[PDB]
Amino acid sequence: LRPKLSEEQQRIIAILLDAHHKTYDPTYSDFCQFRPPVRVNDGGGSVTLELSQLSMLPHLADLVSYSIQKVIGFAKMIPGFRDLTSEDQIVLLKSSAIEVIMLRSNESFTMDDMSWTCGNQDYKYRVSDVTKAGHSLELIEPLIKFQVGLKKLNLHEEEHVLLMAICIVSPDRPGVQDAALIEAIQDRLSNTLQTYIRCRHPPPLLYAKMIQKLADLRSLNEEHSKQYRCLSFQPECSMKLTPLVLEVFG
Ligand SMILES: C=C1/C(=C\C=C2/CCC[C@]3(C)[C@@H]([C@H](C)CCCC(C)(C)O)CC[C@@H]23)C[C@@H](O)[C@@H](OCCCO)[C@@H]1O
Repeated sequence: LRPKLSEEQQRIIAILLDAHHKTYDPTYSDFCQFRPPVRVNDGGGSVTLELSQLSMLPHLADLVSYSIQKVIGFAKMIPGFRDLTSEDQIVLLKSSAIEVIMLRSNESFTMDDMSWTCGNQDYKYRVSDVTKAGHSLELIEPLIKFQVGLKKLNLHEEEHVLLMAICIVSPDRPGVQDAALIEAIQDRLSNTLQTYIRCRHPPPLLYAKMIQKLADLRSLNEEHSKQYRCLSFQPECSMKLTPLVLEVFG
């Protein structure tokens, strides 16, 4: 059966597309405002050297902090999110921020050279730039794999914005109080996505592939948390981060 999208489901999709267009600048025009990227000579991928310099960390921490602000704005526009308590809104935002950043970065990700290309060569991020921010291959290589797997799903922007909304409104996040209300909001979004795929997505399992990405994101989130903890032990690291980043990942 291929039921048509209800008027409500159509409205949810319109709101989410509008929220994404207002919070995701595909020209990356604010990037000149971040602390500049610095690429030290590290052809050897030396952990000692990367931690000593953390040359890409101020730029990527500013990029991520800016992105977290955009994700907060997006989340606030998800139909039903404002019905949650302020406490549950913050729990969901803090636990999903890194996953939504990984999802939304797929728009700048390119399979041409396996990089996140945000305009000119200065704002092109490769595996080597992430190692220069203090992260290791145990996070970066599965993250690149995830990006390619997501790129190959060829999501319609409707499916992309619904996936990010479903990711944020997850009832199984530690510390959530009203799990039943969060689950009702998520089911409303999941049914919208399932209905959209069934009547708008041409041929040639897409919903199950999208739900598998959400599970992959949990593993990536856990690895990022372990790595962030290591990064945080580096003396003077806090100055290379931002107050928002420190709070979200602390
Ligand atoms: C962020 C965005 C972009 C890329 C994301 C990347 C590439 C560099 C390395 C990142 C930032 C990974 C790092 C492992 C995270 C490390 C973080 C610390 C704190 C250092 O532990 C996770 C996501 C990866 C660019 C652009 O798509 C932004 O979208 C355009 C902007 C519209 O708002 C988006 O949001």
